[PDB]
Amino acid sequence: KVFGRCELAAAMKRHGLDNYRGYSLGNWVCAAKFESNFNTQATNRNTDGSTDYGILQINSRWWCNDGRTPGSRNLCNIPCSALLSSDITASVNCAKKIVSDGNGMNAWVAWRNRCKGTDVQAWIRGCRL
Ligand SMILES: [Cl-]
Ligand SMILES: [Cl-]
Ligand SMILES: [Cl-]
Repeated sequence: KVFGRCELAAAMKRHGLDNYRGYSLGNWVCAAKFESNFNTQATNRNTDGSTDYGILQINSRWWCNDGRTPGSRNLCNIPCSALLSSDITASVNCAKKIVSDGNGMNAWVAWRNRCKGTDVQAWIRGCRL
């Protein structure tokens, strides 16, 4: 599913991501924009052999099981395929664990490089929320 910008903002808020660990909704929408362009089916293969999955490009090295990332963990206790669903519940619940892991949203390199320090409220501007 490719979400609309406001549609995704609303879904993230519904699932309790708004201001989670102090990160406003615009931060999460911005991260999703640059990780996946709002496409739940996004996948990307990393140089280390792990894969990133879903709207927030959650990585199989630590967070989910895909059966093909040697020496990896599955800390969210989910198949990586669950992160590709039109229903963002699994992605949101896993993101909550990731952002609580110590480095906040810096876990998402694209958030650090493209969202951090910017006017992230622009991402939810105009949205009925
Ligand atoms: Cl915001
Ligand atoms: Cl594996
Ligand atoms: Cl980047």
